[PDB]
Amino acid sequence: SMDNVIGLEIIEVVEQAAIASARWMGKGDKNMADQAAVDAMRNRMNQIHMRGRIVIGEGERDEAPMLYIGEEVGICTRPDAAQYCNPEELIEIDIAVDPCEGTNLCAYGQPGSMAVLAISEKGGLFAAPDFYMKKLAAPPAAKGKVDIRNSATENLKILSECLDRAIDELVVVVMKRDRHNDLIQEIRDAGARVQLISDGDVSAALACAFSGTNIHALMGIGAAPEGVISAAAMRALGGHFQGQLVYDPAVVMTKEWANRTREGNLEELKKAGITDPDKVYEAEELASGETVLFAACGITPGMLMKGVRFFKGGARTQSLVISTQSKTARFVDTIHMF
Amino acid sequence: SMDNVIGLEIIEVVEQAAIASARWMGKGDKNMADQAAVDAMRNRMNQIHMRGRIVIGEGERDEAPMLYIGEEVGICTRPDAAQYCNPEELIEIDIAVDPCEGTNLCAYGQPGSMAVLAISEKGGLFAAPDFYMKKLAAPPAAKGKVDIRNSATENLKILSECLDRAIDELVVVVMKRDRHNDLIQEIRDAGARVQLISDGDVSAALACAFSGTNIHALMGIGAAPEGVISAAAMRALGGHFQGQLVYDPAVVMTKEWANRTREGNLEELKKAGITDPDKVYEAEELASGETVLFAACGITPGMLMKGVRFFKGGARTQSLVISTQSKTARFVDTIHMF
Amino acid sequence: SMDNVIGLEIIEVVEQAAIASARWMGKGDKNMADQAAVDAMRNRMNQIHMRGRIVIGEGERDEAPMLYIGEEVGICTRPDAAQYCNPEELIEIDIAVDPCEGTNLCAYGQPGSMAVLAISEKGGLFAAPDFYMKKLAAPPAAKGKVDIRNSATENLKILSECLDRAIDELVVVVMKRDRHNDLIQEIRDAGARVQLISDGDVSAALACAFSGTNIHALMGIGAAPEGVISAAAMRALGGHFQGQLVYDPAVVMTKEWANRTREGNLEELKKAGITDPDKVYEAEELASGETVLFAACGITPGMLMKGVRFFKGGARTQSLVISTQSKTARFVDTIHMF
Amino acid sequence: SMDNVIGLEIIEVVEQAAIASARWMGKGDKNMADQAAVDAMRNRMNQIHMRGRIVIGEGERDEAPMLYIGEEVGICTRPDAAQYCNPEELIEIDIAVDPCEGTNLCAYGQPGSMAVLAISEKGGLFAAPDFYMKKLAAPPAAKGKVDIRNSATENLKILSECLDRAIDELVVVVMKRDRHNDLIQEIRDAGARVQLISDGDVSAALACAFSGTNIHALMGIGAAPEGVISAAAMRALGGHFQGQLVYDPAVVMTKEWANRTREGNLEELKKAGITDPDKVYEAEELASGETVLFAACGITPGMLMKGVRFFKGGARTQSLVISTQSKTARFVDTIHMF
Ligand SMILES: O=P(O)(O)OC[C@@H]1O[C@](O)(CO)[C@@H](O)[C@H](O)[C@@H]1O
Ligand SMILES: O=P(O)(O)OC[C@@H]1O[C@](O)(CO)[C@@H](O)[C@H](O)[C@@H]1O
Ligand SMILES: O=P(O)(O)OC[C@@H]1O[C@](O)(CO)[C@@H](O)[C@H](O)[C@@H]1O
Ligand SMILES: O=P(O)(O)OC[C@@H]1O[C@](O)(CO)[C@@H](O)[C@H](O)[C@@H]1O
Ligand SMILES: [Mg+2]
Ligand SMILES: [Mg+2]
Ligand SMILES: [Mg+2]
Ligand SMILES: [Mg+2]
Ligand SMILES: [Mg+2]
Ligand SMILES: [Mg+2]
Ligand SMILES: [Mg+2]
Ligand SMILES: [Mg+2]
Ligand SMILES: [Mg+2]
Ligand SMILES: [Mg+2]
Ligand SMILES: [Mg+2]
Ligand SMILES: [Mg+2]
Repeated sequence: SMDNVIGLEIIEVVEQAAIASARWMGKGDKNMADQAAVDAMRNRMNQIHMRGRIVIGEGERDEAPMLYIGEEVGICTRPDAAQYCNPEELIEIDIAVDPCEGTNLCAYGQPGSMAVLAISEKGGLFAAPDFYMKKLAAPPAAKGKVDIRNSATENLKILSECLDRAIDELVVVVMKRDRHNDLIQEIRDAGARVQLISDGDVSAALACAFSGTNIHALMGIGAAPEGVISAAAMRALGGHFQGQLVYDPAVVMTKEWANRTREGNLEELKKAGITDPDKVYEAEELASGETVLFAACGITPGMLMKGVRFFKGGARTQSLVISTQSKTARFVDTIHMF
Repeated sequence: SMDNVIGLEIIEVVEQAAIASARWMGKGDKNMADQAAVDAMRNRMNQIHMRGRIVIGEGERDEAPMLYIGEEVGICTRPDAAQYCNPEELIEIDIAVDPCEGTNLCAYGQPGSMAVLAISEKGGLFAAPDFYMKKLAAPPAAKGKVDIRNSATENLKILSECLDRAIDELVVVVMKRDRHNDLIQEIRDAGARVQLISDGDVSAALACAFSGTNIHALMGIGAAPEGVISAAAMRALGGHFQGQLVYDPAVVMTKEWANRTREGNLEELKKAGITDPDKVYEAEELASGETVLFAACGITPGMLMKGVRFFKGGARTQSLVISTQSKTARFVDTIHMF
Repeated sequence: SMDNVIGLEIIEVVEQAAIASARWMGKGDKNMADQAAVDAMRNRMNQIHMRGRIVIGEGERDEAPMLYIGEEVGICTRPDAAQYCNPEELIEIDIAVDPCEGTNLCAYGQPGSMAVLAISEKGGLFAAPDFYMKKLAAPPAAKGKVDIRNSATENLKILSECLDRAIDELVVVVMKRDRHNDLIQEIRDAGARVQLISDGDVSAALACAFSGTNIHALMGIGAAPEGVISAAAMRALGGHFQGQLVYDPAVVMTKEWANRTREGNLEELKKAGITDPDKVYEAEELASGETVLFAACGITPGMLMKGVRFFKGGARTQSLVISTQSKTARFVDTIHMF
Repeated sequence: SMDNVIGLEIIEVVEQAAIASARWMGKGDKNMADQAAVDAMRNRMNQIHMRGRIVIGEGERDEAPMLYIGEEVGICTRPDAAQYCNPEELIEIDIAVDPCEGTNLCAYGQPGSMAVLAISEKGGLFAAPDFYMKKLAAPPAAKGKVDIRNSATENLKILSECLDRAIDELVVVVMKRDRHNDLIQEIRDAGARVQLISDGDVSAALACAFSGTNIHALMGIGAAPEGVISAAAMRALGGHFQGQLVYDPAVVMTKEWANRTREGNLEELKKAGITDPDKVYEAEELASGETVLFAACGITPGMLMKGVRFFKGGARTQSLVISTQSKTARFVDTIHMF
């Protein structure tokens, strides 16, 4: 089992990433917001005595200079780590990062943006390809009771019984996208409510795990790697999560896949060594390791954490850190003095 | 001076309006959200022993069946009120309402929606016409120091000195509209931040009055009647507010004014008995009465109040009620049992 | 049914009483703390259009110049009230007050002090004599399941099942008094915890009604009139409360009853028209009216409300107001400007 | 400079100590409450890779089996630490502990109890003898403006100007002890307020450093080692603290010093190598090292942190951790699952 110290240091990782990204809040520059976050997250991780590999991040080493897929992070990745690192610290771990989950939200001062990461031992986090993903997220009472393969209407009926709430008081977060017109209409027809977001379905899935938030499920199609980070959260909190890769451009209806074809995408999946493109992944398959760590820090306001607030001489952050190793859910409000 | 009891009853007015509107949260129906709110606000006001006239509301008596301009509300508007009402309760008062400020926000589960009203004695609230309005809102330290007639860049410079904050840490809420491209760019060029909202500039202006919110000013062009409600808030809290009517379709660039002309609009202003179309209105001119009451209750989450939350058997509301008569700012968290 | 307006005005009654009492916080003068509270509560009640009679208060008209038993309060107690008051406002109501519950706590800066009152229609609040009272208070899950006639050990066993908590994690508030040595020891022997208070068993009983407080029951012997105010709270919140008068000086062991005898006290009870001195009163017997109102405002910090905080130019209060008529539990945080 | 990791691990040290001590909350056993705390604090510290020496603790090695003065704590105190520890981790540091500050408060369910520690590099924390100590604590605005050598009346006058508050709204915490009759009376005579506590003057001094608490100074005579822990807090937060040893039994008036004499105590001070018994120690002299760490976790409720709350399957803690090395003040709310 990995070093317990890591579950503490990641507090500072998401804090520093959030602070740096928040420096570009409402500046209208999604690139600078991402770059500051990515830079601050990496540098803080590279001060941890850990032996880490990025398995979800900014993109392939070609497509992304920093926190690329397969990048080594932590002091103990160094060739002579045996001089600086305990056996414990030498344990290999996989890391999924999203330094600024919802860069558009941070750029235009929109709620829902977070610095987020997940950690497990090697092989313990699914290395999702850069694909879309059908997601179903729901609270702990609903775990294994709802199912991604059910209709939205059936899932709401089940969720209603699980949470002991009328169906017309269930709140489903759905991403505002042309791909979701039918889904959205269905939820309405069922009698439930639809909370539309422009970006940031990770803070959405995470809200499902907590009572107090007025969020009871996430439905629809999001980005796959972000799905894995959400799954890691749910596994740690005992909430429901399932994901299924989406590869057909006719389903997702975006400009990103305007010059993509279903078959071309299928072959890309084969190249990734994915043999079952239609597979439904349980939370325990997406985050499958012995130990799961999850950390988040608010950039703009969300339902669980406030955004970063600056003041003369400093900043104030709110963070959520979850460890299956220490069995703790830890809310952290930090005043940073500059 | 009006009955002190009114400053208490309006707690229940905005609560009931918010609850009713929240029943349509995320239902995708901006009409039902408005109608429930309007209906619940009016009925709760009609149980108050007050002699009220609506001066800002849903529209003219022709254009709006409920809470129309000039509608009488309160038990003491009845012809035989002298049998039911104290002299005190017989005092004539003017009321500005927005039962669901940001109906689109409530319909699609977006932050920033509130049930809101303002009250003063007769003649004490400007009866704004259904026009656009250039608005400048800012915290109490900035009152009378910034000015609507200044450039955004000069106003930020001044605001910087007032709040003792670097300019690059000032947050200006601006409505996302084509009319604001130049304004938005200017604020960026100045070095400050722009928080874009899709609707709801009343909760924006109100956030300016409170430290803790990360909102330091509102700039740009909004709707005039909503401006008056915001001015009433600021006058009560001692925050800055100024408004100036906008009448030229080339400036506002909307489909609502696509078949409108500058001159046609100017003549409409004359018909309203407005002789100076270019007048800058101080907060004290928009809300000019001896006594000002202001009440708000969150429908969806904002920076000051949570949205309405429903649970098995009830709902929970958060409200803000301000009285220059009792000199109180009153935050109210209510659990309603059904 | 009484005027709904009263359930709003009492917010201001407990606020004003608390503020006035808080002016003597930590001044070491339990008399001034009481007198300011009593004075401020009465004056604010005398501005309500209600027809009230004090049935629990500072003492008999001889023993207490202000808020004495049988004193008339409210504008509609006046002989010519028919000129000022609606039929509704003319309804007769009984009021129980404790303007400063725990004057010693306020005098020495101790937690647990509150301004508190309860209202019902005439005959609806038991007019307890100035006697001690065995009390059992417990949360809603425990209502009618525990019983004052059971041993503390049996009641803890039952409470354990009701709240789904180990017995060694139940917290019983008990007053630190020689009369409770055996009771206290019993609770320990049972395995549970004892939270000792020096004064103020009303805020204790009220804490039992709320999850979040770490208080799960009140046991032991307190003052009877304060018991009735607590019962009114519980009936409104659906929590458990029972009371039984204690009249035997050998049981209570105080200096107040050093020159009292069991038989002399029994005869005093007869004079009050109490025929069953050993009667166990249900919550519904102590507060038996159709409508129950309950209001509290913190003077020093408690588990539900902060104490009054003063600042340059004003004060900040926190209040709890409960109405079976509007079916609302209402937490109120007020900033008062002077 | 010491390992930054230590400023994170101490979060868990005070949490574990608090949880263990809270298991005896309201059990009436000040010994078990202390022993659980002491045991849990030591064991959690002995899992940190640090090279620590206890300089303030349970007592001398003879008088106290656990966390005694001079005890080595941390993995890097081991003779072969060079095999397990970085140079950084091998740095010598001094630690002051109070695993349960106010054991009486925890035993009887009283507010004000905390698990607390302070850390600096070797020589950086004054090794106070087991003596009483005159203390003056006050907020940052008052730092170096008030003075322990002034009368309480002069200090209040100065504090009044510093905080911009009327003197009659200043709150001085003073310990309820016969030794303080004259002090207490003086503060009243000055016009200010006295908040009496039975134990726990560390949480009192710490409250002075924060606005929001209604505590503006600590005055009077407390225990010396606890004074040093408080000084460490103030130095980190920039609040005022001064201490002066009290050695004369006629001044302190306790049973602990009933068979002590002034001269006997003076000679004890000489044996400790203290040459100036009348010395006034600045905060920077009591906590004089380059780096200061301070950690606290609530056991029973205080003004900054809630006490430990238990629930079916776990506990919830609130902690405050301050580091001059990371320049952070960090509030931590942790849900522990068992
Ligand atoms: O290609 P589109 O239509 O934008 O959808 C991808 C979106 O990217 C985010 O919103 C942000 O990275 C992310 O939170 C979601 O996973 C979402 O699906
Ligand atoms: O005509 P558009 O371009 O929509 O602008 C009017 C908008 O209406 C609201 O957003 C909502 O009623 C309101 O909060 C604002 O005043 C705003 O200006
Ligand atoms: O006669 P004692 O031994 O003091 O007991 C009476 C006490 O009075 C209060 O503590 C305060 O009025 C009150 O909250 C309680 O009812 C308590 O019993
Ligand atoms: O000898 P007494 O009269 O008890 O005074 C010592 C007290 O011990 C504590 O209250 C608790 O350890 C501690 O918080 C204080 O320092 C206090 O002075
Ligand atoms: Mg990216
Ligand atoms: Mg991403
Ligand atoms: Mg996108
Ligand atoms: Mg409308
Ligand atoms: Mg409107
Ligand atoms: Mg519009
Ligand atoms: Mg009394
Ligand atoms: Mg009393
Ligand atoms: Mg007494
Ligand atoms: Mg000890
Ligand atoms: Mg101690
Ligand atoms: Mg002692």
